[PDB]
Amino acid sequence: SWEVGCGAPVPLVKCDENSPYRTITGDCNNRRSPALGAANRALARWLPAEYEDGLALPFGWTQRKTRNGFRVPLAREVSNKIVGYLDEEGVLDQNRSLLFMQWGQIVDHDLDFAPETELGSNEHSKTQCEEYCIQGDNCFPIMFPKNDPKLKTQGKCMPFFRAGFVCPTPPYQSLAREQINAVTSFLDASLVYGSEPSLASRLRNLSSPLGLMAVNQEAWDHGLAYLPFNNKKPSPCEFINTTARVPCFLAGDFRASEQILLATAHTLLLREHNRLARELKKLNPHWNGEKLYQEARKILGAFIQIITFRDYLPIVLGSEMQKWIPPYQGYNNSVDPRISNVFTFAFRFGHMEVPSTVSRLDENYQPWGPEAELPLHTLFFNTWRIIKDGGIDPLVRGLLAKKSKLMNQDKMVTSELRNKLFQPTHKIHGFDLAAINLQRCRDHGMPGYNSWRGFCGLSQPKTLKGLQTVLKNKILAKKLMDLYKTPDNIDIWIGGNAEPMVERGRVGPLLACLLGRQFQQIRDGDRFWWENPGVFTEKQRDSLQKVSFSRLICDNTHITKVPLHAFQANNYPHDFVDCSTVDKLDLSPWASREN
Ligand code: HEM
Ligand SMILES: *[C@@H]1O[C@H](CO)[C@@H](O[C@@H]2O[C@H](CO)[C@@H](O)[C@H](O)[C@H]2NC(C)=O)[C@H](O)[C@H]1NC(C)=O
Ligand SMILES: *[C@@H]1O[C@H](CO)[C@@H](O[C@@H]2O[C@H](CO)[C@@H](O)[C@H](O)[C@H]2NC(C)=O)[C@H](O)[C@H]1NC(C)=O
Ligand SMILES: *[C@@H]1O[C@H](CO)[C@@H](O)[C@H](O)[C@H]1NC(C)=O
Ligand SMILES: *[C@@H]1O[C@H](CO)[C@@H](O)[C@H](O)[C@H]1NC(C)=O
Ligand SMILES: O=C1O[C@H]([C@@H](O)CO)C(O)=C1O
Ligand SMILES: [Ca+2]
Repeated sequence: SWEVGCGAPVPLVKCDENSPYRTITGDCNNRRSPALGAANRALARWLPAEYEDGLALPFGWTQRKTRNGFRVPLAREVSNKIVGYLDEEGVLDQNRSLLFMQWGQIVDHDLDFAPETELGSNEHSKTQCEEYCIQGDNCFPIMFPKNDPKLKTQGKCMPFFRAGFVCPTPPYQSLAREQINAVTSFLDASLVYGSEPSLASRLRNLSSPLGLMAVNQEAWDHGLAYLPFNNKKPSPCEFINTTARVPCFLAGDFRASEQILLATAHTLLLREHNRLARELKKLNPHWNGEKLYQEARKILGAFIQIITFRDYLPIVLGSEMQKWIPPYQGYNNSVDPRISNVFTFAFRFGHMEVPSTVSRLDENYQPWGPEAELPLHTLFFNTWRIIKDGGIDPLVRGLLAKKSKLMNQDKMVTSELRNKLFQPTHKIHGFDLAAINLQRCRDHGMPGYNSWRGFCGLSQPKTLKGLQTVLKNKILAKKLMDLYKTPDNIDIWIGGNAEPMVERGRVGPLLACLLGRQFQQIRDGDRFWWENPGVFTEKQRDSLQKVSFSRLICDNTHITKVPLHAFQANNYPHDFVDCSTVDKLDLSPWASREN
């Protein structure tokens, strides 16, 4: 009965019908429907949005009004009373290297992004949010509770601006607000090449038709490449250190410089792209720039896919892996390949895997220099510590030698992220990723915790006793009940993350289900999934199956020693073997002697 289209974001979709490369927009993956999985469209709704007023406004927006008869606790309150902790000893994951946490972020940014909106940009109605803290249109501030310490030092609130939505940038009285996903839904490496043709292009090297991605000009890393600097000012990276004056990096995904280890991962990837273009050229001089750039991009996307589905999802979904991602039966166009709104919140389980420090290690994996270990918070949008303090080898060593933080019901998000988050357009290292996650759950009109348990076919606790049984925690349940008066009111981000982990996984039932389904739809609905018969040849596919995060490092850093399995906890020198011994990526199946 209802509509096919509404939406400001429908630019020309002219599909090149038998092309052998995905678009940069994600468009034309699906021929039955061109737009699916494309960048710049509304996130899919697995369940109808749930807003205070059924359309656009978030729960907690109007003070008088309730949710299921009760007030929604302030985001920062929930964060203070449930999310935080002070003791970092004993929080590290004994089976998960720090790369486990990082990859999850790399994959997350390849799949989905719902950036804040600006209509009062360049105008202090935006900093009117931080300063005066008045709720208004897209300014929806995170107000501090009564005993909050930050009240004494940071004002009445933490500024927060609502996510972009379809069809307009301001008014909404006719249909339920759907937020926008600005990147492509396919595990396609869009964080390396962009999701927009405009950016996709600015990143490439058009000077030499070698198929190289444009590298940094002002600095080099022991010869190896750095991403170009986003010559945008003012720059947040410059801001954390106006003496160092080192801008943020320019990448396919606008978030790359958020934290130093993410920027580190982007670098290995850009590096891998140029290493691929080179060996391909040596192997095919007849091949042109577009051909080199496209076949490399195709290879890198295949690499992100294999590592994710073969090395990363099994140990996140443990026992549930099979229940949700069974054998790849082949490409199926009838599958919705879009990212659901809830997944962007569910994937955040990663915020509880981030540890409070980052280490730089030397060739002997030992604290590198006097300040070897730094507090995570000093590294937000910190590019100077890479350029003027060691390169990425020390950080890559740390990612492998160190561990991820383990999710812990009593110790959920480190204060580096809960009290010390640095946000752009703000000057302070005083934000809260958890309070933010919760204000955003609401901003996106997310339905409560039980609707999602119901959705996944799980029990819906209606009492305190019911929750303790589900969370297998008496104390967490009491606090949650004391705050959300009903399990029905619990925000999905915190409810999903409070559940005990499934065996040989790292997220609980509700999350294994929500995550599991998305990644299945991600694989099954991609015409260009690397093992969809016809996108690569077996000689090619059989060469792909060899890839290891290990190899990526050996080929892109100066580091001799790497573990077999990069995601499990590994200790040097015992679990560390020789780069010379790890299987390499044999690109011969890509040699085309047809001139
Ligand atoms: C030090 C590590 C990390 C930092 C500093 C960080 C910071 C942030 C910030 C500031 C946001 C936006 C919050 C909002 O306003 O909605 C965000 C969003 C998000 N983060 Fe993280 N993050 C980190 C690691 C991770 C990891 C390890 C994962 C997953 C395994 C993850 C998954 C997500 C997702 C899904 C979003 C929402 C993306 C969207 O807009 O669709 N993050 N992160
Ligand atoms: C495109 O790649 C070429 C190298 O393949 C780069 O061109 C060079 O700039 C260096 C400065 O270090 C000079 O030695 C030469 O002028 C160029 N070298 C070669 C081999 O041509 C160029 O940096 C790349 N373009 C961009 C935008 O990054
Ligand atoms: C901002 O960055 C500058 C430069 O990156 C940092 O300065 C260096 O740190 C100490 C100074 O005592 C020296 O050991 C280094 O050799 C300096 N590097 C250079 C290139 O001069 C400084 O630490 C940063 N400042 C702040 C406030 O974050
Ligand atoms: C760590 O996890 C891996 C797979 O993720 C598993 O095979 C292994 O048993 C675990 N190691 C230990 C020591 O428990
Ligand atoms: C293709 O996808 C749709 C929805 O996931 C489903 O109806 C169908 O069973 C799938 N195809 C096969 C062959 O299983
Ligand atoms: O991963 C994140 O970091 C950025 C941001 O803090 C820098 O643009 C953001 O919004 C994300 O989704
Ligand atoms: Ca993508």
